[PDB]
Amino acid sequence: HFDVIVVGAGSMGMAAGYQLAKQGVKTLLVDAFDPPHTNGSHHGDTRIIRHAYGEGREYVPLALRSQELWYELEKETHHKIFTKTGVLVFGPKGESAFVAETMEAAKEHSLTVDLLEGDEINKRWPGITVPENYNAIFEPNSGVLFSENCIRAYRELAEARGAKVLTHTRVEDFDISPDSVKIETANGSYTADKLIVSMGAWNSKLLSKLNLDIPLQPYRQVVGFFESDESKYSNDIDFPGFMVEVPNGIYYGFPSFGGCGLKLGYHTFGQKIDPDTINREFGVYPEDESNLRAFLEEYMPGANGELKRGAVCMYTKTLDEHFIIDLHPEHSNVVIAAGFSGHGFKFSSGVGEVLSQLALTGKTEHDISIFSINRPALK
Ligand SMILES: *Cc1cc2c(cc1C)nc1c(=O)[nH]c(=O)nc-1n2C[C@H](O)[C@H](O)[C@H](O)COP(=O)(O)OP(=O)(O)OC[C@H]1O[C@@H](n2cnc3c(N)ncnc32)[C@H](O)[C@@H]1O
Ligand code: PRO
Ligand code: PRO
Ligand SMILES: [Cl-]
Repeated sequence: HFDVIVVGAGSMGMAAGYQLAKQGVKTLLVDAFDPPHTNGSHHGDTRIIRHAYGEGREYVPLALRSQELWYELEKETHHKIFTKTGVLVFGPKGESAFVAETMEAAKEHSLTVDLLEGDEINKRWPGITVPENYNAIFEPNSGVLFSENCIRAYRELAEARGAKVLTHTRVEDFDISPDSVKIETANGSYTADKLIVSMGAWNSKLLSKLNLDIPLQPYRQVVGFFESDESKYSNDIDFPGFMVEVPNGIYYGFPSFGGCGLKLGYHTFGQKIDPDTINREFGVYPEDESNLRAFLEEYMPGANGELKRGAVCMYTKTLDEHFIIDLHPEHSNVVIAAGFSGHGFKFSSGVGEVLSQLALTGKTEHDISIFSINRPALK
């Protein structure tokens, strides 16, 4: 028996477990694998954190809280957590809602940003070649998280404080009562007062076992690392992280760290998949490499060398691409964290705090109604 069980000890679940353990709550975390791992949504080494938020100005306080928590984690562990690369956002002037909302978000929250146009972009960051009609907003104080190290650090800190992590154990079913929760696995059954459910892409398959019917679609999302001109694209010469809008969608990427090569993903396209049958080999579809080189040859031509490494990862999308962070509508002793829609990792520190509050008290300090499980746009 525990105070709290966390099912899925990944990005959100491990952060929640640390928050609980820190408060002396007796916590069990259960995971299908041994986090961090390459079967979920957290691998590929690096994750962008932005504060000025093109998906919506209402995420900014959560972003800023999460950033402060990431600096706190850096101080507590020997693992590397965060590098302040800055984040460049650009797109054609007048033709990117994402860029426009990034700019509005920065204004509304008085964030520190630089605004640039056309050739100014290419001049400031050798290696970038945008058309003259593009504009940009650069956020100097955001950057890059080392996501596998984040999970490892939270795990080690939680375990030192008495959290138990049961690895390689799939939760197969749930039994919820008014006064207790139970999970069923092939390695045994466990009970607690409260449950947090954070199974990433598997939320789309297993939330039905809690009598929930929520549209959730897992997507197969690849990234690649490319041999690059290190005099232009290295973190050592202040090449930024980036998230940009071009006519054919949104691309994102990372400077080369220690010669790993520039890393690139295509955000707005992926294959609809089931997490149990996804093909986790990079390059099995022509789109995997070709969509990436299409961007590199046009906008970052010195980073379009040999493919050094590929990875395959999953998003879990809601209809509105906003998260789900709430109590179960029928069971106040069950907390749901789902649907992070390809943009949740940067918030995992702050979400851990929210989940711990919801589990312990049934409430949170600030409104999180944008992530309500009851909202119309979910259905
Ligand atoms: C895939 C991806 C995502 C991504 C990104 C690039 C790629 C290629 N870039 C990002 C970026 O730069 N910045 C950012 O803020 N987010 C970015 N993302 C998205 C982000 O990585 C995800 O939103 C986030 O990782 C989601 O976290 P969540 O905690 O929901 O998912 P998870 O880490 O995969 O953890 C789920 C765990 O649950 C376990 N599991 C699943 N089923 C079970 C059962 N039945 N029993 C027990 N455990 C279970 C999994 O094993 C996993 O550990
Ligand atoms: O495919 C998609 O993105 C949406 C998300 C939930 C269900 N369908
Ligand atoms: O959430 C982010 O910042 C990155 C860029 C789009 C995909 N994930
Ligand atoms: Cl996701």
